[PDB]
Amino acid sequence: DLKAFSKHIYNAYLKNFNMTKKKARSILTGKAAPFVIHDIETLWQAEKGLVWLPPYKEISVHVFYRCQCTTVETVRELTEFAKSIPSFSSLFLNDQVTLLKYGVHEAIFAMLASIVNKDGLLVANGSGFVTREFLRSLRKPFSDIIEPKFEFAVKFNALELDDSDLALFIAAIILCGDRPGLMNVPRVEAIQDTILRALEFHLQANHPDAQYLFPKLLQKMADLRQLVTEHAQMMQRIKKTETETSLHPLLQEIYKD
Ligand SMILES: CCO[C@H](COc1ccc(C(F)(F)F)cc1)CSc1ccc(OCC(=O)O)c(C)c1
Repeated sequence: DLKAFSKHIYNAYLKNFNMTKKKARSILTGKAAPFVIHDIETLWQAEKGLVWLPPYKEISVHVFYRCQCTTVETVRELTEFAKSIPSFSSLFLNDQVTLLKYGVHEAIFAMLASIVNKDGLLVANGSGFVTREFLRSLRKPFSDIIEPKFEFAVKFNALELDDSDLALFIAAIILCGDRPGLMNVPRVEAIQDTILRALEFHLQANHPDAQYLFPKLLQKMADLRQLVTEHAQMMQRIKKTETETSLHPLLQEIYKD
């Protein structure tokens, strides 16, 4: 009943996300190799065929838009993921939307670490590997909202979670009971309570030697809330100073507050 729960969440995660941390760690290590993107030339080569939108303006903004395309696809998967949780789908549709609105970016940044290492991150289903040196090389606004994700991603991967753990972690992130405008708060805190109790139970079997892992994850959850807050501010500034830069409508609604 409680392991049936974690098993169900683990299947929805497997079923709804094309890139898992298992696949990702296979590619980064070398089981099988992706095409390295580290400057204008290699990005263009990847943009043709090889690896793979508004009109191309500059490099820093071109990456920005690719970030948005990736964000939009993950938001699609996370929506199907949340819906595959029967308890979730039983909330009223407007509560479902409030949960996703304030949850996806936290979840997205949590899952980013699965496809990241100290040197770069996988893109397009793992066919390419954008380097961190390149992303530091971008213009001053756009190179700022990427580096913190690495800093978080490296400290998150230090915990050595696997996909079975992450499925519950993400589910816990989405079913947050203190999201602004939630209609039926107690029902959401109840589901969240089941998820965390399932997560803590699962961490015992899967990580028998992990000292203080569950409380640490809960700390990572709060750290993600802060990363998203800081990420959102840079985005708003980008909206203000980069008046010629676009924002995909779906992302406009999420941040609309
Ligand atoms: C969700 C994955 O997207 C990023 C990965 O970074 C990439 C870097 C380079 C490239 C490519 F080289 F292919 F252009 C793609 C993604 C993670 S960081 C991020 C995430 C979202 C972003 O804006 C959209 C939003 O806030 O909803 C921005 C500006 C950055």
